[PDB]
Amino acid sequence: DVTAVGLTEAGHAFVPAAVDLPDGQRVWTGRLSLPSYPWLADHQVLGQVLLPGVVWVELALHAGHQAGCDSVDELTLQSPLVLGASDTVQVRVVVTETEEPGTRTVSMHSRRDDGSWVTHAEGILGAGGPPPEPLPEWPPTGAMPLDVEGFYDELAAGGYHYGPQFRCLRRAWRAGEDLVAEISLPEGTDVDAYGLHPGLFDAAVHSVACPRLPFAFSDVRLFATGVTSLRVRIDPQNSSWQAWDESGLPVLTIGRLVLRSATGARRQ
Amino acid sequence: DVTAVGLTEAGHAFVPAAVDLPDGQRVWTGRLSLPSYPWLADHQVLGQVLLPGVVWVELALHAGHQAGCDSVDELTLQSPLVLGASDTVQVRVVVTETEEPGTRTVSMHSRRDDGSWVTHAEGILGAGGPPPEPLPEWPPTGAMPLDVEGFYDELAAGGYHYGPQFRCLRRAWRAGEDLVAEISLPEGTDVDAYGLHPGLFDAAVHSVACPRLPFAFSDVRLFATGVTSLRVRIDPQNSSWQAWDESGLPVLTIGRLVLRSATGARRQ
Repeated sequence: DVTAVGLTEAGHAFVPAAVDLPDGQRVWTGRLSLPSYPWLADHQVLGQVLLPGVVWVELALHAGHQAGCDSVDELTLQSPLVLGASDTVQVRVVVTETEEPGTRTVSMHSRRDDGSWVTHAEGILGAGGPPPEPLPEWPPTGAMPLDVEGFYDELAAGGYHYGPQFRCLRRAWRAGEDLVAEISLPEGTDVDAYGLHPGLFDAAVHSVACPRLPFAFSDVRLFATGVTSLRVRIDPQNSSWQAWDESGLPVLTIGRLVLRSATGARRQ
Repeated sequence: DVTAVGLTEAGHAFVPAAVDLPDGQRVWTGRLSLPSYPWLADHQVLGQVLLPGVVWVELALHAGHQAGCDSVDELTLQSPLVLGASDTVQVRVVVTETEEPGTRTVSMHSRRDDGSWVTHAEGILGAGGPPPEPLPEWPPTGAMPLDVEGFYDELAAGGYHYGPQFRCLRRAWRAGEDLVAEISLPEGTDVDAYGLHPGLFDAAVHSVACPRLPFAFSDVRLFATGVTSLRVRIDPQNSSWQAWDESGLPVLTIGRLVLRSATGARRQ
């Protein structure tokens, strides 16, 4: 119970404590390791366990909401975080007020014991945004069912080995020039301490493949927490995402997402 | 156990946790209240429970030692901290690296729930200092015993009501132009989680009265922890302190100390 040491319970699985500072700064803190979250081993690229980049967006959405900034105006990923089998890593989310109210900087960092701080993401938290649009029918129509059989075996062949907690893609269609998909977590996935569980958040992004890593995010908003199943619409003409729950209520919008390509401890 | 939230156990009663930050900053954090440390009610000035100013020096000595800076080059007190009967207060000690190694800034802050941050002290942590001198005989000789009967009743009459944990002065002599004193904690005082227990630290300073508050500290060094009884020598020609334990081993030096005179919640 962190209030006994003058901190605030922060209500997130990855950053359970928050440290208000006289800076106008607020810092969310946690410890990441595979024994604490074994399902993190289900995100392995080229034999390395990497923290999914969408984890840093999820943390920004959580910190920004707690700070009054319901929008991730901008988040840019930098160095990846590789989790060894033995590794334990301190994590920080640092939110800093600016000279313009309603706009705050955010940065994400980690540190291993015998090591220095590493910056994993930097960005800007903002107020509000465009309202989401409704889901008038599902699936969209004139939409052709796509064969997603062995979709994950295909990704594995290109080096992206998605484990049980990340194999969330269930059905997909081509809808005009857009991609639409049903994506859902395995049954019994605990999502209480997340805004959007990383495995479902990641499958929302990696479904664009019907094998790359997210790089830069613009205008991300989360409208609902605790969602375990999504209906997703992806538009590559400005690489944007909309997600609704099974009843069509809005869950997530990404105004723009740009991807990128491929150090680290040794495997096994 | 704060390591589970990515922090460090800091080993001090008032600041049990430390937050390393990528700033090069390190922050010690705690919660202060009279139910957690009821002996803090034993330091009451003009009816107000004030945190003794020497608490901020003790915290600086603890943080500086953990950061490699064995000297409080400089600490200047600002706003006092008044503890209400009901009050709970978050405290921070913020240590920041500078452009000159071996020298770091330190600042002390508090915040009540419905309130803003308040700065209680600012200063500079440094490396090393002058070595302490030995204690060749005790008491010093040609030293005349001073009557310290009702010393605390006298202080009370001027508004300084020292309670059991702070009534540590036992014997005093005039030694030439210097003051020397034996000062010790009540039996059974737990000092495990302090460098120098605040009640004994404060009695070292307030013994100068054979009724004022500390203001500015220069060149403070703590040579030993866990001491419960002190032999003290005060020199008003540069308002300096030396303290040894009962066996003459060095405990504390204050290179220079300047005092000062007299908001707050309502008593009772």
